[PDB]
Amino acid sequence: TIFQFPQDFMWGTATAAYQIEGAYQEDGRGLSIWDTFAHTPGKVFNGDNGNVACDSYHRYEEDIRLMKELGIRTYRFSVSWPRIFPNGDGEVNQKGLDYYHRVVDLLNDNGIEPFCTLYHWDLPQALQDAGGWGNRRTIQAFVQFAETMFREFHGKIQHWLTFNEPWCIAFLSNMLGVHAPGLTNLQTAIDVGHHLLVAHGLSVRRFRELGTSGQIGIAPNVSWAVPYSTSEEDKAACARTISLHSDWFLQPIYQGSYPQFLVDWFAEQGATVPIQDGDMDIIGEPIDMIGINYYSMSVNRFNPEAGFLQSEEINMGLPVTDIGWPVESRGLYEVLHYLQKYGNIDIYITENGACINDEVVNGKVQDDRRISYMQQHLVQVHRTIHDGLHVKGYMAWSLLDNFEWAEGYNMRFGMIHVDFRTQVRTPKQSYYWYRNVVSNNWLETRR
Amino acid sequence: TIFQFPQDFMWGTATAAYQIEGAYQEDGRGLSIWDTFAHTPGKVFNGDNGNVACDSYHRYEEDIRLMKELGIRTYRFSVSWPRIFPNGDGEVNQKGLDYYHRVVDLLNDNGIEPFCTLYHWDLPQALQDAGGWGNRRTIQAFVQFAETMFREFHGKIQHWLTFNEPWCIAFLSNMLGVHAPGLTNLQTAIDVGHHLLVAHGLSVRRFRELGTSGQIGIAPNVSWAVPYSTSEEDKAACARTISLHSDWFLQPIYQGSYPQFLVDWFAEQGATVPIQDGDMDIIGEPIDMIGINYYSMSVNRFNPEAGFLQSEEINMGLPVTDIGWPVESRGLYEVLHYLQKYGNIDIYITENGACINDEVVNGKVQDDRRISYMQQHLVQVHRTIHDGLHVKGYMAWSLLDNFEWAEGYNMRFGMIHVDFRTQVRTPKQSYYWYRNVVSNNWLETRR
Amino acid sequence: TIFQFPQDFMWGTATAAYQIEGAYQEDGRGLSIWDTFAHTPGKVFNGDNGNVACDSYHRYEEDIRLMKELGIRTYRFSVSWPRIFPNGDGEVNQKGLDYYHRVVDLLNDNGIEPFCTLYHWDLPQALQDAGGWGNRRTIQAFVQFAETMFREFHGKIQHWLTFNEPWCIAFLSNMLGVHAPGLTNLQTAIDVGHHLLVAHGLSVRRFRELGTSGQIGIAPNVSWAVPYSTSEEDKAACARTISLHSDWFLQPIYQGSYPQFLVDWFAEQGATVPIQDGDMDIIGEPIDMIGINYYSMSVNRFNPEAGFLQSEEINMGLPVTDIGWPVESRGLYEVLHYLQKYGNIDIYITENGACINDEVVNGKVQDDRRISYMQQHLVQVHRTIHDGLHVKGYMAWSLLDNFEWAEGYNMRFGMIHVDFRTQVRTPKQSYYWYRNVVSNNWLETRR
Amino acid sequence: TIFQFPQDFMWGTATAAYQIEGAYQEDGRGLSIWDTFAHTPGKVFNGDNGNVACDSYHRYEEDIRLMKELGIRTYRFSVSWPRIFPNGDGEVNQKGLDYYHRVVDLLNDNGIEPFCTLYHWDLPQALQDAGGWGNRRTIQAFVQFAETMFREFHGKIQHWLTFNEPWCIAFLSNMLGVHAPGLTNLQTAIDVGHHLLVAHGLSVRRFRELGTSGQIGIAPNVSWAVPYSTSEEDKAACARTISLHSDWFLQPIYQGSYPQFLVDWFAEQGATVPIQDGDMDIIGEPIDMIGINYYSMSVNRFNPEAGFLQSEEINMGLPVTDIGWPVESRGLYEVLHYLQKYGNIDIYITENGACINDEVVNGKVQDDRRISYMQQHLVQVHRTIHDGLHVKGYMAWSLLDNFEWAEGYNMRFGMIHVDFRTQVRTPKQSYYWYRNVVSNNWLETRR
Ligand SMILES: O=[N+]([O-])c1ccc(O[C@@H]2O[C@H](CO)[C@@H](O)[C@H](O)[C@H]2F)c([N+](=O)[O-])c1
Ligand SMILES: O=[N+]([O-])c1ccc(O[C@@H]2O[C@H](CO)[C@@H](O)[C@H](O)[C@H]2F)c([N+](=O)[O-])c1
Ligand SMILES: O=[N+]([O-])c1ccc(O[C@@H]2O[C@H](CO)[C@@H](O)[C@H](O)[C@H]2F)c([N+](=O)[O-])c1
Ligand SMILES: O=[N+]([O-])c1ccc(O[C@@H]2O[C@H](CO)[C@@H](O)[C@H](O)[C@H]2F)c([N+](=O)[O-])c1
Ligand SMILES: *[C@H]1O[C@H](CO)[C@@H](O)[C@H](O)[C@H]1F
Ligand SMILES: *[C@H]1O[C@H](CO)[C@@H](O)[C@H](O)[C@H]1F
Ligand SMILES: *[C@H]1O[C@H](CO)[C@@H](O)[C@H](O)[C@H]1F
Ligand SMILES: *[C@H]1O[C@H](CO)[C@@H](O)[C@H](O)[C@H]1F
Repeated sequence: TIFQFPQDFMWGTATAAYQIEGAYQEDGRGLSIWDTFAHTPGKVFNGDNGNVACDSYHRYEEDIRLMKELGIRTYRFSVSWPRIFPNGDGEVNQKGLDYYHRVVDLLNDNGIEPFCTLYHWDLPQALQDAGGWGNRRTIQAFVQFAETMFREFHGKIQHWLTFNEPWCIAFLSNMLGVHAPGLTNLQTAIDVGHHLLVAHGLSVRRFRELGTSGQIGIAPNVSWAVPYSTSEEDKAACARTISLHSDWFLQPIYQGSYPQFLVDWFAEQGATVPIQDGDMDIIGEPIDMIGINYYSMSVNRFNPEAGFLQSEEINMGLPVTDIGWPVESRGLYEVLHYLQKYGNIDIYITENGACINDEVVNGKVQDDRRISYMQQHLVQVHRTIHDGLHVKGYMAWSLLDNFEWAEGYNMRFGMIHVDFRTQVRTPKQSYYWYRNVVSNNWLETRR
Repeated sequence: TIFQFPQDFMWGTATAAYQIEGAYQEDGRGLSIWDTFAHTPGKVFNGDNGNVACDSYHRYEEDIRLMKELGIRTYRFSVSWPRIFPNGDGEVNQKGLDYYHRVVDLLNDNGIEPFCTLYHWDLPQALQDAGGWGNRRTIQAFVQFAETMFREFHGKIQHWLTFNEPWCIAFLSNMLGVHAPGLTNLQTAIDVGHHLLVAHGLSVRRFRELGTSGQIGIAPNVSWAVPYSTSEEDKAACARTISLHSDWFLQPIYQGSYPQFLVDWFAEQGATVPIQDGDMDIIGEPIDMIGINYYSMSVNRFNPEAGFLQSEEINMGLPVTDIGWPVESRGLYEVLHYLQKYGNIDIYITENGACINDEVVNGKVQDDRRISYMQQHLVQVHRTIHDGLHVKGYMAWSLLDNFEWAEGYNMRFGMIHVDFRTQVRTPKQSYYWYRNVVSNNWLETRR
Repeated sequence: TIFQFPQDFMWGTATAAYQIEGAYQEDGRGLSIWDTFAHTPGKVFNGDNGNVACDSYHRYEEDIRLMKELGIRTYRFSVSWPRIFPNGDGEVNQKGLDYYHRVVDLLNDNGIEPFCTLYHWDLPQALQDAGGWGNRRTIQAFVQFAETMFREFHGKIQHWLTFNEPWCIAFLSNMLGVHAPGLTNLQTAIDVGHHLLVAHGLSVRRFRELGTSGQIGIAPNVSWAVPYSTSEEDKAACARTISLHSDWFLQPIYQGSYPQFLVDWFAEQGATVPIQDGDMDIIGEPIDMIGINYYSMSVNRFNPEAGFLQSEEINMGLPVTDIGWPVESRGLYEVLHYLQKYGNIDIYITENGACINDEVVNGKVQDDRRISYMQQHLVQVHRTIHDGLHVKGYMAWSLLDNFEWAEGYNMRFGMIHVDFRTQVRTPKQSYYWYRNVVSNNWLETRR
Repeated sequence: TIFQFPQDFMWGTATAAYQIEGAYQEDGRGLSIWDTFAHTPGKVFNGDNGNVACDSYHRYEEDIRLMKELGIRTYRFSVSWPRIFPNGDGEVNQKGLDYYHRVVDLLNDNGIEPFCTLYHWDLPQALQDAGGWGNRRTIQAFVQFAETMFREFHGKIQHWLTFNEPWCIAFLSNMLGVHAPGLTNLQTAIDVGHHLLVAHGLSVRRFRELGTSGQIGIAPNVSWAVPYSTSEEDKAACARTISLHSDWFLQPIYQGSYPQFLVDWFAEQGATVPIQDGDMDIIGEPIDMIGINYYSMSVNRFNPEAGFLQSEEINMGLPVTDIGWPVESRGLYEVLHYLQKYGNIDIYITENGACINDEVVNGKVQDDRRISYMQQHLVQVHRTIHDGLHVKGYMAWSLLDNFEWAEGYNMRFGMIHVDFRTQVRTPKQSYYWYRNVVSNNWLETRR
């Protein structure tokens, strides 16, 4: 079947600073909570870390030349906060700013629109030392960071995102302890989530006050769970799973309150949202779009022993990618329609991709399963657009094989293979497949 | 995840006469419409036919020994009508009856319950010569065939099905011309469908009058289509696709009328159901269960040019089996719940399986994709039972690689590989996987 | 180096009933706790069980022909208690006795000395229903079982063992829950251990009173741990690890008391040995030899969080077999010298072998790592004999690939490969290597 | 298990001049006894020699760039005596000095601490012509060589070793004839050993008098033998084996006498140590640390026919590296504790590695057995540190595949593969494994 995309559909790829850049000590870069985390034995597989990574601090010109031949129109990347403010400090590091000017000017030179993520998880350790996100002073620190970027790159960047995946920053990181700073305390995860939201609202307010160029949003990762039974309990468990990812952050922003179930759920667990006067108004600051990050879908049932959400995922026997995630693309269609409760808002898919670990064989990377994955999910994108939803663009995750957080370098998401021994880039078969789709601006599924 | 099945859950496998038996001219067997069809150039791939097939006319003792070591409780097979009545004639062939007594006694000897399909597509050619199913005299001919079987095998067979897949017999065979007798006429397909239904009702009536042992039903193949858009037209197109397979046959049987939309749809195309006084009452004869035959699911949209149902299937990019069908097991869960409109009736899954063409390599058939397929679909079966639906059993399609109708021998569905050059059986890896599940009476999905 | 063994050194192989026999419901066999355990979802990998196994209930004549061409002098096997007393009942099953007469007469016919293990873990479920080993009535039940065997096979069997691996029966099974009946209660594991010992003493007493032919002992599995540090705590942790396997059972038998440290350790955990008047005298019944079961060695340190013995094993980086055990044969030499605290007693190595999962390739099983393993351990055997220790024989574990308890059939220990789909035996390369050693009665290590 | 190393633990790699440098005739280099030896038919396998080798005389900048990306803190190398004094002559060769200034300045430029071995076996042939090490005039010649180096490289080198492996220089070379100059005379081996020791003491005395920068020691290779029996004779044989490597050189240095047993043993063989007045005082000159060179461990027994030490090694069946040595890392732990008889002295492991002959395949060297070897031995290092022993650093043997003395180029020890046809370096998989360990400063053993 032929799937023709809109003329002005925005095709891109996405990375994050700590996952690709390397040069973790170079040019006065301070340490982030992820440096600290990855430098701690037992936290990241094999003790991998983002010292070096893809060395994109030095190799960005090649990366941009490769993405320019991909025929892509955006590039989503994030800013290393501790390159700009090494202690989250108000003491600016000009060399850090100079790096992003080099990147952004190259992008703009190549007709590729920067899509800037300000926060992709690298809180300066200095700020974490004071309580980092659980401390409201970090709010003010973020707003200065954001403001500095808005002022420096005014007119060079037209698409901004405050935070990438608040659910991970808050709950995966501070309740489940899986990501830096690796805490396991409900109240702290709720505190972090709330303060992210206030810092987000204040940054969007500053954006507006400054008259900064472009449009600004936030990029939640988005859950989809479907009940095993037709029971009310299984239905409830899926609602909790879905809502904590998206609604818990999106209902404040759009509708001015946290999801009351969940507030009630967490209250049963003795945790309350630290809401201060004025906070909810700040958080409801109008935004221009959202980014949605999507990989997977699950079938869940109520289980009292299944974690703090008491929602158990059933292994339905589906095939899985090389990191263990089932592929079921309908979940993207379902959650995009779900999110229309907030209106027909502008949505960019700011992360979608698969861990497929194929290496270079006879000079190429025959990653047919990544093509298959992307094909399936791009059909759903077309499908939602054709239902009239304002889905504006799609960013493949990831340009490059990179540091996959707690999995280290073992789990490859790139459309370009990186040999971490040599730093040699080898575009995979999915890169050429994707080059054709973005260039043609249509997709064909064939037998 | 562990999926524990009911204590009295009925595990089996399924074949059909013309697909396995061979000996097509032996012991006075008359020709069927499928002999004729497969003997016609251009109808079946490579000119394959069911002369010989798996030679199960001669090798049934081995087949039963193999299925007995599978640990199975039923075996679904069909009766070759032209072995019993070579001209559909009232002139019985005792040698034909003797074959099925040999099979049935062996099954019963082995503690394996016969599950008898009377009609699995092999209408005597003699009857087709007079109009075959479009001629009401074929109704009377079928009822005598059914009656003969009820009388002969009374007390040896406790599970009966009148017809396997009426949609195929009627629409695939007489509208789309794909299966014998290969006609392309809407009115004839509707005539055939109606007369099958009357012949079904009359046979169930005779069953009851005779006091034959056991329970009797009918085994539709079951469609599931889900709309591409949220549009009313796409929704309509899926409704037509779903209903022609199941409702068109099941609404007469259960509720006493054909689906009125569809009646109206076909009337626009100038075809009317040849309903005679008393017909609908006959068809509404109470039955004890149904068999459901399921493989696949589709995403459809309205398309004026997409065949007589104007319903186009979208290639969504899903992986497909070796015959080209996508695997999406949720469709089984969905259609089973759909069918509850007729009440919580007893349902056996009387056909589910995958075309996976792996051959013997180092003495085994490493058909991991067939295991994967079956795993997925057995989860859904468990899922519906746990929703309280009366799903009573599951028959894997197929015991043996066999004659796959218009595809010939090219398309292998068996859990046991058959080398058609030698007739050597080699149980595939899925056979041993299935032996464990049926024996344990639980399934585990693992990473 | 050449290693010449004593003229009268006893070479053999070893199996256990539930691991090889199959026919779990045949001839009135009752269910054991391992039938129950393996039939419980989640207990054994893949839901494997010992229904069928190697089908040695039917195929014992082939097995004996194969072991007879191995040139072996003993065969260690165990008696399925529930074949003899299906409810542990006093109601004898003659068909069960007849099986072991068939096996034993064949062995004796072939000049192969039976080495009979009475208890290799298959307690009748009927007895477990009353508390099984935690209930002193099971003591009396075992003594009748033992007595029945002594009386029936008097003069046909000259080597007897009461219990195989008391540590597993007691602590692995009732404290760690890993083996049937899968309990996790210190007091119950101590109760079980104590009652095994009383049942052992009473059986040896009956043996003597009856004048039964031959010699009788018990076959502990034997731990060896060596401390990571030179610290007193690490030394203590290794002492606990070593002593619970051997001394906890051997000090009662030889010296008339339980190891006082350990008694004190378990008392801190609120568990006491249920010692009744007369018990310790019973347990100290003189025995003729012991069997030692050995696989592996560990380097341990004190760790408060490392289980009920607070003894942590360090992964020292050694290569491991396919079940994950490091090979360090010196541990056999060390523990044999350790056990001289009980005097220079007669010791048979009644189990030593490796899980090496090589399959049949070009008609053979090239299990070089199993040869390597056995070579290393047979050097140590020679080494202890040459130090003057009365090590009398060696039984390779196992004749056949078999049901490896909680690992199921996945973990192969056999010197003969069994295809569980066909039951075809294929002697591995280690079988022919071993045939040469036992026949020559010397070993050569070569570069 | 995680094994965290001390913050200031010194990671390195090690080479020797004649094994890597090549340019054997360049820049006025005189011939050494190893040039002569390797140029003699029958002495070195295949007639390989150290003309050319790794050509590190020319390629040192690449080697240093590679070791700098390894993240290493030291580099142990040796000085070619005949580059500096071609006839061992007092006539200095400035071009020879200039080479080591180029190397050392590059190392220092790269933040890599030189660890200088003065004598790694390349005695000028001119000196051997006069009796070479058996002649006391060679003592004086060495002290001038050492003094020249101390004076030239003062302040550029902070770690010095006088002699690498005195046991090899003396006994392997002059008793067993295996290494240059290939003599077989006990008295000459004892003479050589004694004179090495005097030359060592005098050089350390000069070091002190000059006020040279850094610390100075000597680097014995270290034997470990464990007795086959518990017999006094086997115990004696192991004591001789252990002591001739270490104690025979270390007891003079630390305690002021040769091991009296051994003195007595050699006296029975008619050889006496040529001790002159003042000699033992000279040899007892205080040193700052020792280097320990370790590969392997053995199980030995007394055998009258087993060489001049009458100590036979038993092939215990252990797997071996590609040069034929068994790997048993506990020997490192054992001998380090053994050496505490001299006090808790500072010990660097100045050579540990494995001959693993894997070549480049698909662009990499998959030397998993070298990683396994190093893993095992680094656990023991951690283990001794944690026992409180002052083990200060670890140098992998070897940076590069090189000339392995009598084995020639056939036996590869490198962490970087060298194609001797092209001189192309290819870092092996162990190089990247090691880069991670040294950089993280911890090791993890995993299943
Ligand atoms: O420059 N400033 O003085 C300043 C102060 C507080 C600022 O922000 C304030 O920071 C507090 C924590 O210190 C938070 O509790 C308040 O919610 C936030 F409005 C900002 N800002 O966000 O733009 C700026
Ligand atoms: O034996 N008979 O005389 C006889 C006749 C008509 C019979 O059946 C009749 O057959 C007609 C066609 O010939 C159909 O039109 C009728 O619907 C059917 F009742 C049956 N029967 O179905 O049992 C039996
Ligand atoms: O036949 N009998 O009457 C009989 C009774 C108790 C017997 O044994 C007794 O059994 C008791 C449990 O019922 C245990 O508490 C005693 O320790 C045991 F001596 C035996 N026996 O072991 O030979 C035989
Ligand atoms: O420069 N010198 O005149 C000189 C002489 C002898 C020297 O050393 C002497 O050499 C003798 C052999 O010629 C040895 O027998 C003596 O043991 C050694 F002290 C040294 N030195 O070692 O520094 C220097
Ligand atoms: C979205 O998911 C990918 C894959 O897990 C991560 O690598 C990104 O950092 C995250 F934003
Ligand atoms: C159900 O489907 C299978 C596969 O197409 C056919 O072979 C059977 O005959 C049909 F009843
Ligand atoms: C000794 O160990 C082996 C291997 O785990 C088991 O299979 C035997 O049953 C046990 F007695
Ligand atoms: C230590 O051993 C290695 C391997 O045999 C040699 O190559 C070195 O030169 C020696 F110092």
